Amino acid sequence: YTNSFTRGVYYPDKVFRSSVLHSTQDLFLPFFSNVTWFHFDNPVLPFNDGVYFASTEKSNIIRGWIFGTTLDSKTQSLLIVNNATNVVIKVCEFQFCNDPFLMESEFRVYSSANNCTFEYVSQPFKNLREFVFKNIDGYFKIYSKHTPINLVRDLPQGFSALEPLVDLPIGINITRFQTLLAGAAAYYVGYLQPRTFLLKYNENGTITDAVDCALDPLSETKCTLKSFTVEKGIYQTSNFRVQPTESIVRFPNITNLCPFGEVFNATRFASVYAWNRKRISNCVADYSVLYNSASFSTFKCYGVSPTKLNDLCFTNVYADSFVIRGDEVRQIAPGQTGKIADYNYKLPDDFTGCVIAWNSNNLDSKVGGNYNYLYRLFRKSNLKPFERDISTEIYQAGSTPCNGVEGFNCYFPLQSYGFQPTNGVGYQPYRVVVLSFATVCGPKKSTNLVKNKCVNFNFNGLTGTGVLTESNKKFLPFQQFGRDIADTTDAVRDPQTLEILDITPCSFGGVSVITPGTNTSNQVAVLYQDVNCTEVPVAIHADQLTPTWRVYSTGSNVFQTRAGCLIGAEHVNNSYECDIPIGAGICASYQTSIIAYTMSLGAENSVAYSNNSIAIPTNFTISVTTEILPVSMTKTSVDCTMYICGDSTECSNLLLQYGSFCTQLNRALTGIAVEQDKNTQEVFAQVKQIYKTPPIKDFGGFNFSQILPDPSKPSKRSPIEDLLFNKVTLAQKFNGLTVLPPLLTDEMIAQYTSALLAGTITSGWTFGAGPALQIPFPMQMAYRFNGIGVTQNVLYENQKLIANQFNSAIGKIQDSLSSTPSALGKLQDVVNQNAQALNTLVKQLSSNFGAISSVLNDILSRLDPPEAEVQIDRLITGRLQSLQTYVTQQLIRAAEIRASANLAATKMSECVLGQSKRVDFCGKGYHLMSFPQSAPHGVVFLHVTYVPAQEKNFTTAPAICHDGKAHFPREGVFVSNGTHWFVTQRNFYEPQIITTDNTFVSGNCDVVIGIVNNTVY
Amino acid sequence: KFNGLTVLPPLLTDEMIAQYTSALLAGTITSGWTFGAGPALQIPFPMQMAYRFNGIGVTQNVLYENQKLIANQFNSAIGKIQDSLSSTPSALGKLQDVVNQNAQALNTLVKQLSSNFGAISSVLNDILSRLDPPEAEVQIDRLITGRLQSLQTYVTQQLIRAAEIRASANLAATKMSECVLGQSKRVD
Amino acid sequence: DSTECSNLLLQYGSFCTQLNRALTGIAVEQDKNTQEVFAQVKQIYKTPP
Amino acid sequence: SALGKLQDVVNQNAQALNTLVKQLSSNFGAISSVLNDILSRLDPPEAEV
Ligand SMILES: *[C@@H]1O[C@H](CO)[C@@H](O[C@@H]2O[C@H](CO)[C@@H](O)[C@H](O)[C@H]2NC(C)=O)[C@H](O)[C@H]1NC(C)=O
Ligand SMILES: *[C@@H]1O[C@H](CO)[C@@H](O[C@@H]2O[C@H](CO)[C@@H](O)[C@H](O)[C@H]2NC(C)=O)[C@H](O)[C@H]1NC(C)=O
Ligand SMILES: *[C@@H]1O[C@H](CO)[C@@H](O)[C@H](O)[C@H]1NC(C)=O
Ligand SMILES: *[C@@H]1O[C@H](CO)[C@@H](O)[C@H](O)[C@H]1NC(C)=O
Ligand SMILES: *[C@@H]1O[C@H](CO)[C@@H](O)[C@H](O)[C@H]1NC(C)=O
Ligand SMILES: *[C@@H]1O[C@H](CO)[C@@H](O)[C@H](O)[C@H]1NC(C)=O
Ligand SMILES: *[C@@H]1O[C@H](CO)[C@@H](O)[C@H](O)[C@H]1NC(C)=O
Repeated sequence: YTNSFTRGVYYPDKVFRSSVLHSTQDLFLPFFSNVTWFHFDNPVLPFNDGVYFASTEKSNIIRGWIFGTTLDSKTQSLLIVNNATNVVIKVCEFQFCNDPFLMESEFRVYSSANNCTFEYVSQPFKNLREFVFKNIDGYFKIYSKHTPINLVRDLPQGFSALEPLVDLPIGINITRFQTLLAGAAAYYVGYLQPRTFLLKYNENGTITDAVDCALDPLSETKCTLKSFTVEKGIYQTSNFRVQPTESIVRFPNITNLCPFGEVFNATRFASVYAWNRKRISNCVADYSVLYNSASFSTFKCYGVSPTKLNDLCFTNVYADSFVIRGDEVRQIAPGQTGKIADYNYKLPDDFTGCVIAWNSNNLDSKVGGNYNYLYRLFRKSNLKPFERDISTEIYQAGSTPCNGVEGFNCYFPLQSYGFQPTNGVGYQPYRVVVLSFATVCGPKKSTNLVKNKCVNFNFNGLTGTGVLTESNKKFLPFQQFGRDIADTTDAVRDPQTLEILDITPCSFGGVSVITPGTNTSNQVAVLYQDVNCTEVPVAIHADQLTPTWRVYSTGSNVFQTRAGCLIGAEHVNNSYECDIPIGAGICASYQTSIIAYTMSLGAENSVAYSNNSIAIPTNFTISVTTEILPVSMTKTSVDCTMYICGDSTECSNLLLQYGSFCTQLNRALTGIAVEQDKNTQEVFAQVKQIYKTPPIKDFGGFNFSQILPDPSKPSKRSPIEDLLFNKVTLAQKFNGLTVLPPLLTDEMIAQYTSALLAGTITSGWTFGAGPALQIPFPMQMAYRFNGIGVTQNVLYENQKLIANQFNSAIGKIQDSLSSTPSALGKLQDVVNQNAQALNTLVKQLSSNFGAISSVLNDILSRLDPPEAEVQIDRLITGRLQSLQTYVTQQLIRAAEIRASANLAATKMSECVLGQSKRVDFCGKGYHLMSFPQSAPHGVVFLHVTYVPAQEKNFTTAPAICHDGKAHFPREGVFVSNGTHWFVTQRNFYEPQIITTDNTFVSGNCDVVIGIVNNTVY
Repeated sequence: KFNGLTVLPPLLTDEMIAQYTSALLAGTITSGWTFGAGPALQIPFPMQMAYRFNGIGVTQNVLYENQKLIANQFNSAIGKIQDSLSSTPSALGKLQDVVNQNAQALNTLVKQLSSNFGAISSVLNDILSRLDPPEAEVQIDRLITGRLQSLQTYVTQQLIRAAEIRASANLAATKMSECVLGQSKRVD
Repeated sequence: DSTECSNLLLQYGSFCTQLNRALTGIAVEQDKNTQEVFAQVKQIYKTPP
Repeated sequence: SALGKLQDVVNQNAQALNTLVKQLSSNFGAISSVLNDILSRLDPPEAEV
């Protein structure tokens, strides 16, 4: 017994495909399944819907195969044998052998050749010979391939596909298969099972990889995502249900047979105008004998299939019978017009019964005419359904009013049928009876009722699944059923014992798979949603999962969360920042095993609060941060008529009847294209002049070489822009889909951003509110320092340090972008989502929508107009909904880029053209300046900010009393180092002596709380 | 319930949100506006109030000389919030109006399973028990086309309604950065 | 629990793999909304006793 | 062209209402657009389809 080692794939069809990850749903060999092994023995082996036959030998031993269904001297089977130079195929009838064999020449396996049909003599641990057979669809297909092997252990790794060789159009059955060689040579036999695969075609068109969909959960995630590598995260794979155990059927006792014979075998029948009706109730009727009782001339009945009539229960059977004249039968049907249909007997359109008719010439044929049967003639109005008219008085039809007489304008209402034995079948009589459709039930049984397992039921007429537990919802002494909110079927009353149960369907849920990533490892964990996994292990959750899934459905580690229960992960106590979310504050990660824990919000910190304590920084740092925002998306135009008709003159005219649904889509698609140019203009084109940086570079030690354009490259783009362009690359033709080019190129956006940079460097904030006025850069930095509350002499005394920090900060952005390939993620999602929407709109053109074919050429050139409009119209309905869905989703998605484009316009005006005083709008810390950069479909902002450091604690007081007066600071605070008092600014430590010019006086020192004593110079 | 309708739990529970709010309150009480830009620096509360008075153009001797009055006014002002929230139950009308709209859309989806668009019945176990296979496919195809339209209208309105909530969440995050982590000079 | 359904529904294309992707996107979005409002302080602070 | 923005709101809200009324004069794959000729030329059982 040896399992499969990834072997046994073939080419399902003769169609060439390259570089496509196609999916198939054909019979295949399940992966990792054991096969039988044989080696001087060769017994019988059943065929059983497929074979993976393979024999390995270094010498020519295997000769041929013989098949069959019964292996007798009567059965038809093949006699495939191999000659010295040719091959022989013969599927005929011959003589079988109890122990056939085949050592130079042996002839003891056959002695008959009678009734032979097909002959097809044609060309034909060291070597593997693997063959695959199958018999289906009135055909028998043979596939094979061979390859040398250098191994002495077993079948090697990898696989190679199989190709067709021949075909044999035959109709036969086969239930046995035995080989015949020349101690016996080894070989294997495996069977085939329906499955679903996913194969890969290389460039040349050869299958080199395939995966299953029911082996392990990771394979299911691969199938759902349609790829061969899955990244980190949690994915939703499939659903989950329970299967029932058995069925219960319960019918009333009722033991008596319906009076069918007295209705069908009545000697005397009434008239059509005075049809008699008979009521049937509380009986058991078998309709099988009803059809077989006699040969009826017409049984075509509506609403119920006659085969299923034996398994339905009704409330009443209103039978009625009458007699008409020959061809008048055609009026006995709903929606018909005629004398019988109008003035005699009307069938309502909601009729749900059956009609049975037959002739009997040898029952009512008298010579000279049978005048006992009469039928109504000209009347006033139309008879309502199921209404009988019994009046036979003379009716007046004319202007002259007559009273009780006849003659002119007054005639006897009825008329005598001319039933004569020599009359034609058109005027011959006819016998008909109509059945119109709990009391009447058919034959059945009654199995004892179960109480704790969810099973099928057929209580009275309702079919369904669910559990049956006792119900304590008191019923009134006459009710039968019960229904809860939203009209859901519920508690039912048992016909045998007066009892009320409950109905609740078997449990269902959803399955998700957590994967660390195939690049790292392979093991996975599985989560069942909103299910208390007390039923999963064995006896309940076995409907679609192979036994390999059992280890992932039960085991040693099972942990119950609020989102369900997790199988395959262990529970720890300590908590970290979490990576993969699950829900209810539980996350999972990889520790190399899978770890599930609780989230941690952050670290701990207790600020030392006191009545008279303060903290003031003594140093600072300069920081730079990034920010990415999208501005625009790709223009797309789709042609109306080309998509749904495809250059067919027989389709265009059938579309004009629908109206203006076709020209209302192009306008909507043009609106977005118009908007995604104003989006860019609002953001980048807001300076009216082009500025240039001076040739020399003396900016006080600051170095702007990494954001300014370079003259040693044709692109005229900054190195940061080069990296951004190379990181992200800037949906097929045919079928009337086009892409329009943007109005502004990239070499123009580069010019705009260079102009903005030159303006902010050489002028400041002046060029955005009038004419541009020049100013040296360190003076501008002094002005910007004064805007956050720090005096300007701080900058001038620490110029070199600030310049060095600025230069070092800008040199780490390149690394922080080129070392993290997941940084420009916001701009990749807009590109990815647009391609997915356009990829589905082209796959929807290969769908039938309920038609013979999905191509308009085959339908047209296989049929004529009057019955081709029905098939075409069913394709213009489904192909128009696919376009309506696409346009609506794009209108919503474009309202999200407009919101992001409008925000980017605010940032450029308030962060690049000025200094902002709001918080977190323009980065962390205190804002100093900002610089713009260009992206393929967006913008990038680099912010420069101010952050304190190196704090120290002092002692403070709100005021000072001296000579009976209270002294207050002008702009500062009062601090002490333990012996002396000073005055300093709030964002930087720089002590000074308290005097008059930095202090104002108001009031005496007997009101404020916390005043201290000191001296003022 | 049932019929393929599930509700998933949020990632953050209520306790964690309570901890976040408590941390923000502690930071704003014991440290001022400093912790929103760097390391937290302590400062006594009346001095923080004196700082905040300077931002609106009032000199700081006004606060110190009337501390016991501002304290009483602040304490009395908060105590009236409970008496106004407890009464007038229509105060939280912006939060009930979003719970109702979602639940009014799940009812119309389930209630539409009781329609029988141009067919014999509304339940699929009766057209499959009273009819032959070749005929019981025109009736089944009519029910499918109606249930797909009902499930398509539901998704479109959820997309439009979701875009409206994202606008409010983007506004609230601005008020937390600008009116809680610092002082604001914008009007209203 | 009806196979005639699953055999008849396949002919309409992919009109409920598109409906199961919009709702997941909506559900995922109502987690950045809560994170963008409350989670903006790194540490946890405690009021003095 | 000074008051361009406000004029486009009026025009868009009037083009849409015109298209809706004009769509009442299309067959959609039937014999006639008016209901009083469908009934007055066909009998009910197949006039309903
Ligand atoms: C203020 O911080 C700066 C850091 O930005 C300090 O400058 C560094 O000083 C160390 C000496 O201890 C040098 O090794 C570094 O090279 C300096 N940094 C740079 C960028 O040159 C500065 O000394 C600090 N000042 C005080 C008073 O502590
Ligand atoms: C607190 O600061 C005062 C500043 O006035 C320090 O007092 C001076 O300390 C220097 C250092 O020896 C002396 O030369 C001066 O004579 C002191 N007085 C003045 C008026 O400058 C004081 O030492 C500091 N206290 C501590 C603990 O460092
Ligand atoms: C009428 O009589 C015949 C006699 O052979 C019988 O076979 C048939 O079943 C009877 N009809 C009914 C409806 O039972
Ligand atoms: C048959 O009659 C008995 C008598 O009480 C009772 O069980 C019930 O009415 C009938 N059984 C059924 C309907 O299964
Ligand atoms: C400062 O606060 C502390 C804390 O209780 C206490 O000594 C007193 O309330 C205040 N002291 C002075 C001198 O104001
Ligand atoms: C600015 O930095 C770049 C990158 O290190 C360097 O090549 C250039 O020489 C610097 N500028 C000056 C004026 O040295
Ligand atoms: C300041 O000096 C006055 C005058 O003696 C005294 O009354 C007051 O208590 C002193 N204040 C402090 C804080 O020592």
